[PDB]
Amino acid sequence: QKKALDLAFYFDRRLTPEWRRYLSQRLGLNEEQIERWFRRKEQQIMVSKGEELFTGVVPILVELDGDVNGHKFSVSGEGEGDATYGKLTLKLICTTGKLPVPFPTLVTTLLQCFARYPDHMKQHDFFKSAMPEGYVQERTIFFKDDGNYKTRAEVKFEGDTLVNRIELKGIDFKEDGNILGHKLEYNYNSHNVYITADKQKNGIKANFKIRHNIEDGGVQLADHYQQNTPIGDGPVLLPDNHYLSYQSKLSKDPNEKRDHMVLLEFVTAAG
Amino acid sequence: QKKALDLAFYFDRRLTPEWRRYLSQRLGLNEEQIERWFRRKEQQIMVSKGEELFTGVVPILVELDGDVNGHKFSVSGEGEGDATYGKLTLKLICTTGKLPVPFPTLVTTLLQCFARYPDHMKQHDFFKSAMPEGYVQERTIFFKDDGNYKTRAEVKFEGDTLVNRIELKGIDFKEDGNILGHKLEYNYNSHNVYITADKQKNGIKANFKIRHNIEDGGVQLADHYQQNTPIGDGPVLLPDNHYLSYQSKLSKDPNEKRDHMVLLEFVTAAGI
Repeated sequence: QKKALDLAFYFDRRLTPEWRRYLSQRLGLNEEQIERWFRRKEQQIMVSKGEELFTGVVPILVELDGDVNGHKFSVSGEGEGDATYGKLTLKLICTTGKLPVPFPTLVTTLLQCFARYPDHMKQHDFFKSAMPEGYVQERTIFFKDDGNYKTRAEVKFEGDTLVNRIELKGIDFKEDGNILGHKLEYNYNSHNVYITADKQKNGIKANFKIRHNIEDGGVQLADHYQQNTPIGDGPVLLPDNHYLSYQSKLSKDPNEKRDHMVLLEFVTAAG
Repeated sequence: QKKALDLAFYFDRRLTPEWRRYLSQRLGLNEEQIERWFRRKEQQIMVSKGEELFTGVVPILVELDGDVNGHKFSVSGEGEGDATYGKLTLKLICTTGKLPVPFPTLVTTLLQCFARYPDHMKQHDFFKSAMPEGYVQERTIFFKDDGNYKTRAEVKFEGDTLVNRIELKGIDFKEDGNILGHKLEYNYNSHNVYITADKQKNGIKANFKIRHNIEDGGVQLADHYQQNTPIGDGPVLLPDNHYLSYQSKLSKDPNEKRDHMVLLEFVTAAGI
């Protein structure tokens, strides 16, 4: 009755059919009850681990390799994430010269592991649970009446640092359109992103529309379709339906002559 | 000093490169040290885990399904291991009438997890570390101037019962030879079996000779070649070189009508 369950867990958390049956017949407890106890303890540990890895300020490195209608560019970033306050701070610099797209179209692409999940729903935070091996984030971004972005991001710890390498491809863009023609305002609205579980891929998915302000009136729609998949083998947290509430501020560094964006975001989960 | 490792280990026992590199930088320790610390932990745990799983008296079920030279036969048995005393006791009945080989030629085939490892050697006990998922035990047995056995067995827990399930194939056997002709004494010689790690297969191997007494004089050699491989994905204990000392007593159950063998083995690990 209990007690030995702790010991069993300490010995071996790989609840295989054989380990389950063994513990069943050996404790009188039935298999489902053992399954439930194990999954429960696993969750609590998954929660405590994520809290540990994301306590305090976490240094961030970002590398984005881009190609939009053959126009190639690189963007590198650094800054920090403070999940306690749902705070993400980044300075992103285009290193190849002039960014051929407007920076706000890259805002969604440029680390949801930094969201502030309230205590009562920390067991729904997939993004942290994937650490340190990380997760792959893929998105397709459809700009209405214009082309599309496809992105592939790999978010993981490399040592003490949270790293994000991204590859981006954009095709079918209008050279005189809102994107390649630089007709979008340098600002950002608040949005809610709805997260659901992607169980057949052991992760999560989301879709959401960003509204970009066209200069002197009008909106450029950007329709986002997103999928996240764990990279490693460990257990992860699969969330019930919830959402992330975003605020973003875009600014500049007065001393940085290179084409760049300063990004501040606050992210809080549906609690 | 650093109880961080313990907490890290509590959190996540899968020391991937990412987990390793992370823990290294956050704690300021080198990757090797962490690898080492985690390894020493897992070993202590496997040792404790084995002890718990074999602590008092464990029931055993054996089921053998065999065909030597067309002659198909079934042996089934039960008993109990008491690894604390290195002891094993089985009553093995041939469920299909009469056995077409001598029971002594099946002794090695018909549970090395019930060996007694002395405390200073328990980290070398592969057989227990593989439980409860178990291991596959394969052997070829060459009977000099005669046929050969080929065996594959699975030794795994099913509930709290240790189970040995075996397939046996014997070919090229002389019809009036020592085996099919039934010319072997009903007894068994004591000796040592030398274990080595088989790192490639994540398990162990051993070869050894059994000398079976031919009736009225002489000896029938049975050269054993053996390999064991985990069934599960869990970690296992890979031993340094050592041996198991065997003593076997074959007997009969007076009130038992069926063609059978009562086997009792004492098994103790040694070397260092």
